[PDB]
Amino acid sequence: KNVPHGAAHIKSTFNNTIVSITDPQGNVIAWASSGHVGFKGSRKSTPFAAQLAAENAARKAQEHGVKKVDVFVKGPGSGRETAIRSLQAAGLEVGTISDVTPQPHNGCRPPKRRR
RNA sequence: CAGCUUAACUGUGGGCGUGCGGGCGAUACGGGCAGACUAGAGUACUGCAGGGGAGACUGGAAUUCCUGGUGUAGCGGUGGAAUG
Repeated sequence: KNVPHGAAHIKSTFNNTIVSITDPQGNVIAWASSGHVGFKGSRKSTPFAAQLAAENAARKAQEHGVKKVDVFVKGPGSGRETAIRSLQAAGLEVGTISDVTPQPHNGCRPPKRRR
């Protein structure tokens, strides 16, 4: 309902860019993905899709009263910084950035190498 | 060398018979026997490094799953998609 300070969790993969604006406790109040802002397939992986996703989630959060946001970015992607700029432009102001990508300690064998 | 005319062939004598057995010598090398030595080898002492190995216990990250909140419509995935 009212959350002045929030957290923007950004999962930017090689196939999408999901953005979840949450309270600092982690309860989501808004989110947006490329598919939600009207994309499909491989265009979801573009930075522009992340621009729009971040913009839409930021607007839905502004509706709830979110001004300062701390970012928690994860995933290689290409629309990370694009989403940062989008949040900065969609009315919010970013306080802190953090690469929270999972770094396993050599556990859980990955999938095989693509040929 | 000699003789059948020559040669082949034949004969005579020597050498060969690459060895073996006896005898008599030599003893450098190998070997045997009897010893000696420490430069090899191994032991001892002091130190040192090391994911060497085995057993037991145990740690955190991460994935997955479960449960519960928030949370809503897509996620995932590809060269692009579709199954899902």
